[PDB]
Amino acid sequence: LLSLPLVGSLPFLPRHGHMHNNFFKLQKKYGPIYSVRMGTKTTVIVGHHQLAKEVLIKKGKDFSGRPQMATLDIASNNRKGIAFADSGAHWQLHRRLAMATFALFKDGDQKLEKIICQEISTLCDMLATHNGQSIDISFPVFVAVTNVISLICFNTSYKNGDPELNVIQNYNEGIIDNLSKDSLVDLVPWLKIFPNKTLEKLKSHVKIRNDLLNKILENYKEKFRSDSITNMLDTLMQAKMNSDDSELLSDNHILTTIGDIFGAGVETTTSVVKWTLAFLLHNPQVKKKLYEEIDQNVGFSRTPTISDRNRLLLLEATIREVLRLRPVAPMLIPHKANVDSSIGEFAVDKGTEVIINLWALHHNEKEWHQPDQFMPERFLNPAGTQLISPSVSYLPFGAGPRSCIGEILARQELFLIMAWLLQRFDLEVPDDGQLPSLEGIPKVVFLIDSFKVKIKVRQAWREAQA
Ligand code: HEM
Ligand SMILES: C[C@]12CCC(=O)C=C1CC[C@@H]1[C@@H]2CC[C@]2(C)C(c3cccnc3)=CC[C@@H]12
Repeated sequence: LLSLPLVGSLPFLPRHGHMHNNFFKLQKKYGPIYSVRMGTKTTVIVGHHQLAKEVLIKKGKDFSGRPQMATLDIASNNRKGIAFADSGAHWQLHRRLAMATFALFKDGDQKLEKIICQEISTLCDMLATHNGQSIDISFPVFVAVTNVISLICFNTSYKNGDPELNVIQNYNEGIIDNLSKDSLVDLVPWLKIFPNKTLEKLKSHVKIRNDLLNKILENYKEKFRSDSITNMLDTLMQAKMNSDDSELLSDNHILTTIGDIFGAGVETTTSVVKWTLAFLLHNPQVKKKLYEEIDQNVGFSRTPTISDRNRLLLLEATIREVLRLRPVAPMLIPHKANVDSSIGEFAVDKGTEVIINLWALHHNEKEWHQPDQFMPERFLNPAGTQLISPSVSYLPFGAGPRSCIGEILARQELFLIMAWLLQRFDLEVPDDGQLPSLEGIPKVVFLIDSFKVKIKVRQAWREAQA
């Protein structure tokens, strides 16, 4: 009896479980590096820190490309910007000038710590109004970080109640929802197989994004002066002015680079904040030790600062642990081989897609003690006095040419937001008793389901107000 002709084979079902965990579970059968082919495309998935550090860092330049996808073309205005732009002159110039802009907040009256705390102060005033009520804190945080990144990009902020904030939220959500059905890695290209309206819907939200930032740019060409460079749009048009490189710095190149910075600065930081609160609702013991730590190292005399990370070490460890258990990009952003090369002595051809399964690195049982569990302690020494790097299999912000350029801002935003909130607010399960689901929702970012938290002004903070 004969065996059937096989014209197709996939190791696991499409749309069943998170794909970063489906690739991870496949390592027990096929090892830490394997490939999948779909038509002409071959994709390599890497799930061990050694091979990952080879792709990102040792041969970083060889694998610094980004694959072309119809959906990412639209959000990037055909691969301009930074994150979805391929390797080459465009990407390298704008990333540098984007990273050069962050240097401008070293110290002064426009210090990054001072810009963060200015918006956090308004945030906590708005949250204090909800004393005794259960709310979704997504939007208040969204406003806070949106103003920070808009200050870094334009030296402008939005006043309370500005409708543009709700317009931005609407398109942010619309773009994320249509950029990918689940994570960016789609095994099967469903979008070109059946009639859908995903590209059309995505174009609609991106047009609103582009139109909104185009108007801002135009208005700013009258305000720009070469003698004053204080934000990222100043930095980039300074470059355009100076090259008089020119093709690289058109208005749509400048707009798209801002769009990447605007989008990343809001959606990542807002997301990690919600994740941390969700974990603290699930672990009151860890939550209480954070209250005890901050009362003993900062008290209520003053508000937190960036220097307090030297003594708020359980807080810094808690943030580290969320970025491990629930990485913002559990499979980073897809990489591509820019030239013929090798991974683990295995051949990888030019143009091949390469994906680092950061989820596999952060949940490897040989590199981590009980990787399923939430344990900020793992990042602290046994006496709780010094922070440690317990594992070399940890790259929350990537590494190499494609590493994250907003890491510094992110770690400051995350540390200061949770410090100010823990100082001032009790953060408890709502009256219904529902705890947030920690399963997550994989999109281009690893999001959490909306949830509510009962927020109360702490008594110890009040009593210090006399
Ligand atoms: C917890 C906060 C954040 C995390 C965990 C995070 C993590 C990452 C990771 C893992 C990557 C990709 C690495 C790779 O593709 O190989 C990335 C890319 C990037 N991140 Fe972040 N990020 C965060 C916040 C931010 C912020 C606030 C910005 C502000 C601009 C930012 C800007 C970027 C950009 C521009 C890229 C693309 C880099 C490139 O393609 O060259 N990120 N992020
Ligand atoms: C999709 C996105 C959000 C919605 C929006 O309205 C505008 C866009 C375009 C720019 C996108 C952004 C989301 C995050 C992106 C993908 C990314 C990233 C990913 C994970 C950690 N840090 C950074 C770099 C560029 C960013």
